[PDB]
Amino acid sequence: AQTEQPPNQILFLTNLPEETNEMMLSMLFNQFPGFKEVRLVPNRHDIAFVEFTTELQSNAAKEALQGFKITPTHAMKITFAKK
Repeated sequence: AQTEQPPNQILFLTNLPEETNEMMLSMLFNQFPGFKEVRLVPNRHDIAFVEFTTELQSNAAKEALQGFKITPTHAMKITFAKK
């Protein structure tokens, strides 16, 4: 289940395509100069995690891609993950 926090350098993502892949989210988020990596769930794909350098750049990427259609019916939900 999703949660929220003050800004954190790791994000949890939901409402993704049932076919999302590491390459897709890397291609999307690596545009921001704070990206590090992603972790799909290669048995669901409709949720993922994304990892960044700094909490502020993570927040900027969240603001930028919340509601982003990865595909026409899969508006990327984004939430702060925890560590």
